Amino acid sequence: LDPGLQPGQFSADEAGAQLFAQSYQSSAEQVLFQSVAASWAHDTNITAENARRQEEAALLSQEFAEAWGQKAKELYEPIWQQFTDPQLRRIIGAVRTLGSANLPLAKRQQYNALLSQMSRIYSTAKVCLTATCWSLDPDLTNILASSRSYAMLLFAWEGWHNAAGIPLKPLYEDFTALSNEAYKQDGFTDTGAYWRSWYNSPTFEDDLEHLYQQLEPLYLNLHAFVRRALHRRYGDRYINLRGPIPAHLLGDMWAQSWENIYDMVVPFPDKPNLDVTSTMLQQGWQATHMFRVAEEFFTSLELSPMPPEFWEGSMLEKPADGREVVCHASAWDFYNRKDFRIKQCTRVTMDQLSTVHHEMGHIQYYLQYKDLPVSLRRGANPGFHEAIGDVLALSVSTPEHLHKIGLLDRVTNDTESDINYLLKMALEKIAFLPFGYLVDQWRWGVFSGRTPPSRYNFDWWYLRTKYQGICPPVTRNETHFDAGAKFHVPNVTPYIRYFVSFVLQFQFHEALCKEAGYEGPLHQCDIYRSTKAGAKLRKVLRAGSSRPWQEVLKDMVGLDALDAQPLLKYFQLVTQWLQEQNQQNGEVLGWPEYQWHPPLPDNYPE
Ligand SMILES: *[C@@H]1O[C@H](CO[C@@H]2O[C@@H](C)[C@@H](O)[C@@H](O)[C@@H]2O)[C@@H](O[C@@H]2O[C@H](CO)[C@@H](O[C@@H]3O[C@H](CO)[C@@H](O)[C@H](O)[C@@H]3O)[C@H](O)[C@H]2NC(C)=O)[C@H](O)[C@H]1NC(C)=O
Ligand SMILES: CCCC[C@H](N[C@@H](CCc1ccccc1)C(=O)O)C(=O)N[C@@H](Cc1c[nH]c2ccccc12)C(=O)O
Ligand SMILES: *[C@@H]1O[C@H](CO)[C@@H](O[C@@H]2O[C@H](CO)[C@@H](O)[C@H](O)[C@H]2NC(C)=O)[C@H](O)[C@H]1NC(C)=O
Ligand SMILES: *[C@@H]1O[C@H](CO[C@@H]2O[C@@H](C)[C@@H](O)[C@@H](O)[C@@H]2O)[C@@H](O)[C@H](O)[C@H]1NC(C)=O
Ligand SMILES: [Cl-]
Ligand SMILES: [Mg+2]
Ligand SMILES: [Zn+2]
Repeated sequence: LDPGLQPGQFSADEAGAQLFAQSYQSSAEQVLFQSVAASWAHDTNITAENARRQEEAALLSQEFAEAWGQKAKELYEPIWQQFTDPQLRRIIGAVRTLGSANLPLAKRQQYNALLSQMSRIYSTAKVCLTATCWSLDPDLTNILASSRSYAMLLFAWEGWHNAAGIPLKPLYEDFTALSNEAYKQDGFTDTGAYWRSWYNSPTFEDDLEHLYQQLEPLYLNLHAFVRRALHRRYGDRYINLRGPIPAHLLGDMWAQSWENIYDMVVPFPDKPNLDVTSTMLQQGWQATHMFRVAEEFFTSLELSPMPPEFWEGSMLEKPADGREVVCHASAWDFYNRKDFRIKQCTRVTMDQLSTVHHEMGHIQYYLQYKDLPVSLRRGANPGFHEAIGDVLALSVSTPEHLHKIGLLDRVTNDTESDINYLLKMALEKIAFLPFGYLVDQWRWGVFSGRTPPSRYNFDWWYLRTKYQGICPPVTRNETHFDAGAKFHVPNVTPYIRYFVSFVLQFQFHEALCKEAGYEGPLHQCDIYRSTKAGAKLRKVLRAGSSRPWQEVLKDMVGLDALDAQPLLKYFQLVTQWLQEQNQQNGEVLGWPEYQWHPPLPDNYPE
């Protein structure tokens, strides 16, 4: 470790811990920057030489975390929990958590190599037909989204899950063992326990289950309504009106957002078309425009614009040279208080416009708390970070706002239009809830040992059927590793944050609309240009993790806990409507024929 990066000596009292944290921040910013930079060089230009540089940067970070983690223990183990400065208690608590730095050198290198190899496998996988080969983004994504051929959709779904999942399984087994070994030395029973501890709630899993119980009826009714719509297009042979939906027919590779099948379920097509993708294309929208439109919403709230370093450094389009990239959208903080970037293979679609807002929500957070101690530069909890951009997109998606930005010529305020809009939003927000919930249930079982490698896929599809009510369109077995075909698994990114975010964003929305002075239906609110709403939001963003999220939340929404009532209130109209339609259509809610799988096409795969 560079001598300038090594910890000195500090008094074993709170006054010395303050200087300890100051010296830590100075050195930590340099170690974080070089690490994030090396990750950026790889993810924007996947080469072996850049992967090698990234693994060495990870080794340096582990060396740094070991020297400062063990110094923080030696000096402050019996007294840090009693410090008067609460932000300083949080800094020390983070520094003394070594994570992968608890591993011996050899296993550190194994650990860093696995993460690198797993990331490279996921982002370089292809579905070859043998020279012609399709990538996940854009090729397979567009097939899942715009194709209505059961066989073509099946080819892409099966192709992707086989190409990405199968080679990942042996690596994911080794990573899980090393991850658990590392965090067991921090005092956690397994890695999942460490991940859950970020929410500082002894009742976390019970609170999540109680939230999902309130939301499940909404998903069940949407599920039955969409399944009926698919049955009218695909027939009785490929859709079982009392069974799960084949997982490749919902517009998305993971059946996690159903927006792409809106055209098949829109109840009142005579009303304005809320899918403005065709208009964006007709008008000539490009990537940089989508980001400028997103930025302009943020500045309308008196939040910060994107700095020059963002526009000069960001990758907002898939490179057209001979570069392999990680196309999965992401927002980057380089921890130097200057460089902030988004990496996204942006496509001109309505859903991609929301993704742009989601990612810029991260950047805005980074910009607002960049002056806090490096350890406090994160969300109050990870769900907060995932909710910022989505709250703004809830206003952007309103028919009235789409009209203002020239994407919707006719604006109507009638009940039929309300149902159209709320159904479209439900295809995106309600359909996701089961998936956002189940991913880390699977990963928690893997970390705990409940789910050994011999049951990776068995338990994955138990949960997919249990919560989402979908089924694989081809037979699967334990050679397949379908969980690994989802970006966040090989990239080791927790997922429960997204379930928290989809509930939280409606709490934020309700509070910001109240703050803005809006007194109409919650789903028609648009906080555009509300400096008051911006001031309330800014207060959350500038807090970082300096304060417990329960208190940050109460200051914002008046409640110190996640609550599903705002989401239910947002959707009340279409919730009632979907129940009426399903009753009138004699639908069966749920999938009692849980064992059913669709047959294979007669001409498959040829
Ligand atoms: C779309 O339209 C709804 C409904 O509008 C209402 O019903 C129509 C059939 C007409 O009779 C309209 O004249 C009538 O307003 C709008 O929601 C409504 O917004 C108004 C404010 O613009 C609300 O009135 C306020 O209500 C609060 C109490 O909540 C009072 O304190 C205020 O003094 C004021 O009266 C009204 O409650 C609200 N109605 C419902 C059912 O939510 C909606 O704003 C509109 N959408 C857009 C984008 O304009
Ligand atoms: C909308 C943002 C998509 C990209 C995002 N990308 C991640 C980068 C993660 C990362 C961490 C560390 C290192 C590298 C990468 C992010 O920004 O959080 C993402 O993954 N969203 C989720 C859920 C979701 C939100 N809104 C939706 C709307 C519809 C459907 C799903 C979701 C998903 O798509 O599964
Ligand atoms: C992708 O990364 C590689 C490094 O792995 C870059 O290649 C280097 O380019 C510089 C200048 O062009 C040369 O001096 C080095 O010798 C190259 N190294 C290797 C290993 O080839 C490459 O330029 C990067 N590509 C992009 C588009 O940034
Ligand atoms: C796992 O399955 C692989 C692919 O074939 C699968 O099983 C056959 C019977 C068909 O149902 C087909 O649609 C499926 O995709 C096999 O190649 C592989 O041998 C299987 N692995 C084990 C361990 O049996
Ligand atoms: Cl999380
Ligand atoms: Mg779409
Ligand atoms: Zn995010």
